[PDB]
Amino acid sequence: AHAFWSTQPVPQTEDETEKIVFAGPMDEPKTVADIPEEPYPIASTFEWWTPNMEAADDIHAIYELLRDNYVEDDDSMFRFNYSEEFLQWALCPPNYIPDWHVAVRRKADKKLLAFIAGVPVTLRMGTPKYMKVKAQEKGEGEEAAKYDEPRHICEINFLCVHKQLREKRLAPILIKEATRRVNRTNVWQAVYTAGVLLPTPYASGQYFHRSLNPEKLVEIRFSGIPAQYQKFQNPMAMLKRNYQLPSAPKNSGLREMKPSDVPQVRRILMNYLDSFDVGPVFSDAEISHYLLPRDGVVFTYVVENDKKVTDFFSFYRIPSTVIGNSNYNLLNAAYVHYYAATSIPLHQLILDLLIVAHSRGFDVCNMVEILDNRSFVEQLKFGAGDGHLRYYFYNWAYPKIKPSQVALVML
Ligand SMILES: CCCCCCCCCCCCCC(=O)SCCNC(=O)CCNC(=O)[C@H](O)C(C)(C)COP(=O)(O)OP(=O)(O)OC[C@H]1O[C@@H](n2cnc3c(N)ncnc32)[C@H](O)[C@@H]1OP(=O)(O)O
Ligand SMILES: COc1cc(C)c(S(=O)(=O)Nc2c(C)nn(C)c2C)c(C)c1C
Ligand SMILES: [Cl-]
Repeated sequence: AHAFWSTQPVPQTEDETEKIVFAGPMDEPKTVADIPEEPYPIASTFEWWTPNMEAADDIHAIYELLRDNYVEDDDSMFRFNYSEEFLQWALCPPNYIPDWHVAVRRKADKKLLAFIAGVPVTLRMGTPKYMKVKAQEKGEGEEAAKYDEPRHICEINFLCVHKQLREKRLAPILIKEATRRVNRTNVWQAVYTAGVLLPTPYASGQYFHRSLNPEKLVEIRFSGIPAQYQKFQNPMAMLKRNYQLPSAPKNSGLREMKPSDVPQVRRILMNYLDSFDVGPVFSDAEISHYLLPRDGVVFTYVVENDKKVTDFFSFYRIPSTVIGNSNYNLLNAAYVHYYAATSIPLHQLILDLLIVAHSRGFDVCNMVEILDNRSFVEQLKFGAGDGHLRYYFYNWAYPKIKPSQVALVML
């Protein structure tokens, strides 16, 4: 039972979301005028802060909080170490609302103690296709199509409470205050993801990993050596040999994206994302922001043939701190970002992703089984990991769907 989430406009059980048929809001309809103008009360020792994301030193304070207190694996072996440049890129997309970046500071020292961020996203989130089918069958097509237009909502990420402050009910307060700031801007839904089960996910996808540096991965215990490797003479040379990759990409006419590619990439991406039930809609400016190369952050390649961009792929970097091994500071992980293929098989496109990631020193390539990520798992030698990313809506009834019907990539 959930003293906080039970008070919120989300489905409360698997049993409620396995019943839902149509997309739509949960709450009573409200107005900005209904929403308190004063920030939510907190204890007298703390204060609310809006970081300025163009201030290197505010970014840095958030960076440090996340470095020491953000997402750990279950065995406390790894913790994310999102870089400052990554934080600026993720928190400041085009038309971001600074007010949606919410932090609790200690009044005395101004030590940052908690954070949560919302950025705007235009998301298609109407009734899924299979349910629209049933609706037609039933004469209920208009109810099913009512919320088909892409909606300008809020994407939540980087919720983090300082280690010393955990289990003190501060996360609910951060969430209420973020909710308030967003509703004050006339946005009523949010989308978020988590590694944990909360009430209640509309989708759930398993993690997959592709070793680029297996020796390092085994040393830090990201990876195991399978038993079958023991009935070999030299376990580690076999492993290295098995995951080896070309040093140079195989698709002729692969190069990094440039600003002039923006409209074609937008067009091929939007055509592809259109086939999923849940997915974002991006403008030219959002295609430039989210996909143009920035060093250490996001890496994006196109296939151009005959002055036409026919294929692209992208990945982004999140290094993780290796907590208990002292020979290594970091796991250097590449995360599959958006892509589209029209001219070659997806596995052929994504092999070049692995090749590039490896040649630029990444240790592993990670992804969740959304988009068409399942289609290249076996041929590219990805193995399932033990985590799941669950996808959630705030104030939005949504039927259960498969993760291969989700086209939103979380940072
Ligand atoms: C219209 C706009 C809407 C805007 C808002 C949209 C919703 C946004 C929702 C947030 C989207 C975040 C997306 C991401 O960033 S997911 C990544 C979350 N961050 C981390 O895991 C970093 C490491 N962990 C921590 O910093 C803390 O443990 C956190 C902050 C996670 C919990 O802090 P703490 O451990 O000190 O606990 P508490 O006593 O203060 O609070 C206990 C309550 O918190 C509920 N809890 C636990 N984990 C999560 C979680 N990941 N999402 C939502 N709720 C969570 C829990 O069930 C309990 O509620 P209830 O069971 O009593 O009911
Ligand atoms: C969002 O949730 C997850 C994210 C990742 C990235 C993974 S993971 O790749 O499988 N492992 C991992 C690494 C390399 N760093 N961190 C901080 C974690 C959790 C897992 C298991 C979960 C549950
Ligand atoms: Cl992630």
